Amino acid sequence: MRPALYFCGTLYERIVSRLRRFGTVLTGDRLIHEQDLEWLQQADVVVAEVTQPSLGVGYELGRAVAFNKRILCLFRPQSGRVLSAMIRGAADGSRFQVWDYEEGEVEALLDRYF
Amino acid sequence: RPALYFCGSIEDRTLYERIVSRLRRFGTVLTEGDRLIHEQDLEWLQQADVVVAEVTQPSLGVGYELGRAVAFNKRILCLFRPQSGRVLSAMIRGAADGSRFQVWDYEEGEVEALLDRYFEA
Ligand SMILES: CC(C)(C)C(=O)N1CCN(C(=O)C2=CN/C(=C3\C=CC(Cl)=CC3)N2)CC1
Ligand SMILES: CC(C)(C)C(=O)N1CCN(C(=O)C2=CN/C(=C3\C=CC(Cl)=CC3)N2)CC1
Repeated sequence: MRPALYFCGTLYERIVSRLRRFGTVLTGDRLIHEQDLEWLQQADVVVAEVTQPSLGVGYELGRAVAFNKRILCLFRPQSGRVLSAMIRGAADGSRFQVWDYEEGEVEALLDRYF
Repeated sequence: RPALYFCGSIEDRTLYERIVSRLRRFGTVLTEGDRLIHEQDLEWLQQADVVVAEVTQPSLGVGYELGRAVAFNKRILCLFRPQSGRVLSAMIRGAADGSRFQVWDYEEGEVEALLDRYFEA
């Protein structure tokens, strides 16, 4: 099966270029929300870069958990930030995973996950 | 007693205290290692009758809570300050339907009158 992939967040372009080798990458304010929710529902795996705080990214992860999607969150500790306890605490190590990473290992990590 | 859930990114504290003081007049405010925090948060979110979120500061936690609340069909009120100089995320602004999910723009001074107006309907 070729998974439908959803990505949210030049580092993003490196991530999406690697994601493209495993499946199709799907990615008025009300129109944006409705289009976003249609893609989230079609996706087989939801990939989120969670290093920068975002209400949009968090909202997408919450809607994705309720649809029981496979989720992968990517966080850079070298950013100097401490990841939200709600994102870090949502991980179960299987369907919802939170991976700490360094800029240079983007491609090897995505290869290892898929 | 109606159960109210309040969230906001964590100066901001004193504005949050004014919000929670006003919320307390309409019901019990549930929100007054990391896995334990998440599980406790999800138990409160499920018990809530209305979810109140201050969405002026970007937060992954607040956004995650709103997303889980929408999937539970909760009545939701988001409070945003345009005078902060920020542009509210199109996902939060776009999630509003004007009834079950509402996004209200406000100025610091109208906190109490706005919460009175929402809970008097
Ligand atoms: C390289 C690309 C793929 C362009 C990238 O950097 N992305 C990261 C930022 N990003 C998002 O976080 C995101 C999630 N949903 C949406 C939209 C939903 C609906 C509509 Cl109409 C527009 C956008 N955006 C888009 C993908
Ligand atoms: C004055 C108070 C009420 C203290 C305030 O400023 N608050 C606003 C910020 N805030 C939150 O965004 C929030 C949502 N859920 C939680 C927790 C969930 C689980 C556990 Cl174990 C602890 C907290 N926190 C806490 C409440």
